[PDB]
Amino acid sequence: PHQIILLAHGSSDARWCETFEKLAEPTVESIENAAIAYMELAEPSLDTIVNRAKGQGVEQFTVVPLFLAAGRHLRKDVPAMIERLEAEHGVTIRLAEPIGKNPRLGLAIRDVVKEELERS
Amino acid sequence: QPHQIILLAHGSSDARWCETFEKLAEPTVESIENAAIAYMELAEPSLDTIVNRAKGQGVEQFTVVPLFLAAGHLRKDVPAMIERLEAEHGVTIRLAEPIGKNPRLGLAIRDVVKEELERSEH
Repeated sequence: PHQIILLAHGSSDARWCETFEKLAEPTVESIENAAIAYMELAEPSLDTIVNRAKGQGVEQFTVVPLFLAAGRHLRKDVPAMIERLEAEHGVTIRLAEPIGKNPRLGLAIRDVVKEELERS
Repeated sequence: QPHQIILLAHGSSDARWCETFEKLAEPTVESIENAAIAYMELAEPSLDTIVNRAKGQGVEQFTVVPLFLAAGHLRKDVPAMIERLEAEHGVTIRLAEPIGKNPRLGLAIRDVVKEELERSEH
């Protein structure tokens, strides 16, 4: 049917990857077959997730970027990567906006701030 | 009593980048007293400008909340900036964990992913 993929900047720093794995955990636990993938440096790549899903019958995807913001390079490169994946694997991928554009993140930040004030 | 929150982002000359962070900060800065966004570099206001301003208004106690999903490098640079600002301005600045360490962010992300799934699967 359809699969949702959380796309993070990868890293060779194990601490970075562990932080993102925990960030993705509530989604991965809650939503059927949701997965995190990394643009570079860490496994799994988007290709890896897409190849595995396709083997299981999935040709429709939604990519949710786990980015607070996207600069000029990300704005060009992520959609180019999506087109490349679509063409290579013969699948359809909707690129959602980065999570940093969603008002829920601003609200979460306020909640975190309130927690930090209670500590301070 | 009174405690200044500084939401700390990387800056950029990229307008869209800075706009996104300003919007991320906006519910906090409009909803609670003595809260401001500052940028580590390349954009204003800098951390020094925010500290200088809160200090010029009598604020002596600060907490920096990094607007980062995960820390880099930035593990070294920010503590050294905080030590310098504390000495230069005679203030106390706590460095909080980056927002990405907070379980609240993982839940928010799930909530966004549910909205996107509905959008794609309806």
